Amino acid sequence: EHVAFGSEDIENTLAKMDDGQLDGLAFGAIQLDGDGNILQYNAAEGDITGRDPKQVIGKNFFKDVAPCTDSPEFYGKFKEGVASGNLNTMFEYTFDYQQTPTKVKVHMKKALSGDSYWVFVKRV
Ligand SMILES: *C(=O)/C=C/c1ccc(O)cc1
Repeated sequence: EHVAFGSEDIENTLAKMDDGQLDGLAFGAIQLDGDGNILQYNAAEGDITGRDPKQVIGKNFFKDVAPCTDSPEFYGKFKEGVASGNLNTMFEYTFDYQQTPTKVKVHMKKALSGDSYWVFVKRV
């Protein structure tokens, strides 16, 4: 696919993509419901994090997959922006749960589809 991380209209462009098209992106992409359960998880993300994109669907991102993100600086921003319905935040973060610590840039943005929220990731 031909979509850049951080693009202004990213939520419109990604709405057309099934799992296979999402796997064509240059950056990691996760879709979460408002509780943090994983709805979609692409190949680029699995390459960064080590997780098997097929196995993490249905797991809770904050409680089980990514406890290092269960903090005010990541989960706190997510749950606030879900509550307001206007989630659009970008920040760097380090992933260090049972993995070599890996610093990334994270972009969380509310999707167009109902009860759906994007988490985009690239290496920094
Ligand atoms: C900290 O526990 C981060 C874990 C993590 C981040 C992103 C993923 O896609 C998977 C696990």
